[PDB]
Amino acid sequence: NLYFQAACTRIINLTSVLSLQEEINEQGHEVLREMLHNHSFVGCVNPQWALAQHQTKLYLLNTTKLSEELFYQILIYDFANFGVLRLSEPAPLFDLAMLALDSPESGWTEEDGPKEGLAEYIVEFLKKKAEMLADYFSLEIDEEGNLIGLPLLIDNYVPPLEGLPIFILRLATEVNWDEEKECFESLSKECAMFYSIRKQYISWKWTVEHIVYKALRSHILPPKHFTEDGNILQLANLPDLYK
Amino acid sequence: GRENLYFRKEMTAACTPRRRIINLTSVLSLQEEINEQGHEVLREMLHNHSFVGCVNPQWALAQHQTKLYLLNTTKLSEELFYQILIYDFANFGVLRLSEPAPLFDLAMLALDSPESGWTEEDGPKEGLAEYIVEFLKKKAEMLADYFSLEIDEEGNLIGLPLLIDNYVPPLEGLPIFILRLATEVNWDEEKECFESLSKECAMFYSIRKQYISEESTLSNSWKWTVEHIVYKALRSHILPPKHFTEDGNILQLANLPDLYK
Repeated sequence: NLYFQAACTRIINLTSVLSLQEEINEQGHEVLREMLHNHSFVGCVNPQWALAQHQTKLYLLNTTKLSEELFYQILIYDFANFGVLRLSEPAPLFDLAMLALDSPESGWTEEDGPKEGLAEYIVEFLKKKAEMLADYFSLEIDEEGNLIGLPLLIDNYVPPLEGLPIFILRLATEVNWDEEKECFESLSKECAMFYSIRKQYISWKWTVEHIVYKALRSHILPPKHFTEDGNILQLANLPDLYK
Repeated sequence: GRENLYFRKEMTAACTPRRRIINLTSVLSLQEEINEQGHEVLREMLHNHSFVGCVNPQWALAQHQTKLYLLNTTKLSEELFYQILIYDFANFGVLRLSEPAPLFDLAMLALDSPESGWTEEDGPKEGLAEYIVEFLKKKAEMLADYFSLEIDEEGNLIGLPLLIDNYVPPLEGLPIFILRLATEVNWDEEKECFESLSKECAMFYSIRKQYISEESTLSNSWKWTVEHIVYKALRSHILPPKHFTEDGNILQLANLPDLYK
């Protein structure tokens, strides 16, 4: 705590991460966990929605939010213990920030100030956070301000890289870099979203079924709100399925 | 007019060349009855569906526009194979069996299963099997002619109709089919013969879970066949009847109006 004064690849004493670990465990819905552990996968409707069967029930599942939640929990639980996913091509944080700023999801306006200057600031700001980012999150930025590494949260998974610019932006602009708990939480949340399957940034059917949904058998304590928020829907019951 | 022998319009659904015009009012009338019950909207849906996946051999999921549907593969393929039988009547290409199957051994296998309805009071199996063989031997000429169900002089089953391309029906169903062919078909009247025989063959060709295991090919790779052979054929060769909208075989499960990206 000085800094503040699952992929099949050290202990964390920090009371902030162990507290976030406890918060996940608390909302953990065991019957949903069982359903996901034992699902038989049916197919993807689109990148956002998948169909799965458990006993005689057919479920519609929000892959986007399920994978988001999955990666968030893996971030909190494998914290500081991540394998590294090397980028084949190093990506200048500057170009990434510019790609972010030149896109409508940035919400950039002239009141923000010129783009180049904001891009440069983002690079310098992220260079400062680099040691901590590489240490705890295996998010690797070198002294040239190139991104060279991302956490390998699960094996054989590369997050949709078209989401990389906006990830980089929100990492500087949306993360609470000032309070330890809100930092680790908001960072993991931003990273979770970047890793999540999101249709706008989308062979992917294969990854969803065999990589993402496989890890959903093991590495998620799904929250209780999933039974009511519309991320998991029972579409039908087939009583004679096993008859 | 009347049959007085035994009693794409140039192509089949299997993309084989036809051989002769269908001259019989019986089958023409059965064709009209299919056409009469046709539902253009279900048809459009099957034509333009995007397959999601099989739950098991009986049930699949597909989506069309923004709607997700649960579809009874068994009853859909049944109906598909029935319509092909009626339209391609006497014009089928032949699915040749890699090894001939003696009708006796098939009937015996059938009599040994509960689906046959055999009971101890019915008579010896061997005797019921022998009768079935001789009965089907007498129908062999008409069967090969009109339906491409081919039995040679020795009582071996040697060919089946190729209803759609690259599909082999679940052959574990063959014994009960042979039994029911002898037993459940109305052989007395022309129209009811052609109809009840097509119905029996359609059920034999239909995808039924009790005759499908994890190793089945049909050409869980039965899953590949269901998606790419059976449901592909469903895009073009079926006029789904209106009762499919109400009988529970086609159920809308969800609407995803913001599906697109």
